[PDB]
Amino acid sequence: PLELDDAFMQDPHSVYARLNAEGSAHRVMMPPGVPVCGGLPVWLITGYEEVRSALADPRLSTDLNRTDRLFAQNEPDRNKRGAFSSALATHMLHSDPPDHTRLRKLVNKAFTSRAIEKLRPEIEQITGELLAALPDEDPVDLLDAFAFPLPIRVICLLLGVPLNFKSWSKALVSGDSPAATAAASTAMIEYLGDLIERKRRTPTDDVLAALVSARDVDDRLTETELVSMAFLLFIGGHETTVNTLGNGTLHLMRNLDQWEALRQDRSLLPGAVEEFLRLESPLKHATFRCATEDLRIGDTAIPAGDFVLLALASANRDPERFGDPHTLDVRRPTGGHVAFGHGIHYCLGAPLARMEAQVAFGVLLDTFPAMRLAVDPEDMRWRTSTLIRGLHSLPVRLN
Ligand code: HEM
Ligand SMILES: CC1=CC[C@H]2O[C@]1(C)O[C@H]([C@H](C)/C=C(C)/C=C/C(O)=C1/C(=O)C=NC1=O)[C@H]2C
Repeated sequence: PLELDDAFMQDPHSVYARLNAEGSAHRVMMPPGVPVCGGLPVWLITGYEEVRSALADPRLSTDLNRTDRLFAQNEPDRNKRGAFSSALATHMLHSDPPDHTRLRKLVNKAFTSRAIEKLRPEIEQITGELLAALPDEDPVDLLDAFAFPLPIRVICLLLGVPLNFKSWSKALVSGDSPAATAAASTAMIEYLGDLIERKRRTPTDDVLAALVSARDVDDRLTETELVSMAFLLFIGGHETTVNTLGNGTLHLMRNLDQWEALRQDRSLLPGAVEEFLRLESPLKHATFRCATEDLRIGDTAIPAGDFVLLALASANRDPERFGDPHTLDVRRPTGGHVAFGHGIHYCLGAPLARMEAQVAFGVLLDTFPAMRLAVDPEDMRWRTSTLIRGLHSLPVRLN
């Protein structure tokens, strides 16, 4: 079992190309000090065809009950597993089809492509304020000033929350210590419980309140599932979109001609966003899946009960599927990326994220069109996360 080091967190693509050149399935381990999944042997899947097939393979399950066996090797206590604690992870993504359907139906109509379009005025409003609210300095740290607040402000609008989230999701996704993520985990179930009582005591009109009604009036939901669904909607949408803005901006700042070509022609913005998603996927990996029977990935047999990690970044930079996979081309044919997954678990917030990215980048080209990176591209570091691909900071100069 190959042990993955920090150098993998910094250039995972180089490791994937190495591994994919030899095969499609490789037994790996995350460093021992990764807070929850550290030291746990899994199969890393490299390769578009193999990753895209594996995502929708009926023999690979995301069930929390099945993945319990993986996490129990580190922490037997089901509620001490971070964002994989049962009080927070018992949602649609960690369920199989009979219950996945029910859970997704509670909220699918509110994340529809048509539904999300109605929010364009509010999102544009928030984007304009956020970039007007920050200082005028040589380094701005666009990640913390702009990239983090935008999705959480939008998500809070959809789930009824007025104006701590940034630090919490950072501890969950990229925690310094197991204690740091365990601390954030406890604080989240505490906060989510308080928020649910706030909805019961004073009913309102939003997704969260509608979810509370579905639990009490209609019994469509369980109490654990209700809390976990709130967590999934809250955290699930936040870390993803911030790194899209961050990862896309970095790559744009490294290829200024493509950045200006966007400023010149805005019709390329939708396709450019998908190219950011392909090149630097906010999630390098999908959730852990369990093999419910023996199956063969590539040329290697995966025994029943083993656990599998799908490298979405590896699939999105596979030369058999994408030409010049490591080069940013905003004019590249669009479609085919697996940044949102594939199969029944295809991201429900995909329409919302796409609109968020389009508005934020479009304003960023209108305002501060001459902004540039404040450091050398190579001194930028990436955070330590099993699934997330995001930067520690993104200093820029605007003028
Ligand atoms: C750049 C933005 C985003 C990316 C790259 C992304 C990525 C993904 C991926 C790859 C999956 C499937 C994981 C797997 O199959 O193992 C997924 C599922 C999911 N995502 Fe996202 N996501 C993004 C934004 C959002 C947002 C904004 C929300 C909500 C506000 C959201 C909520 C969800 C939910 C609920 C699921 C589970 C769907 C299901 O189980 O049917 N995501 N996401
Ligand atoms: C794969 C996922 C797809 C959809 C949602 O749900 C998963 C689990 O993720 C996402 C959030 C951002 C949460 C993450 C990445 C939680 C990470 C986590 O629990 C970690 C550790 O404990 C140590 N490294 C980690 O990355 C979120 C979009």
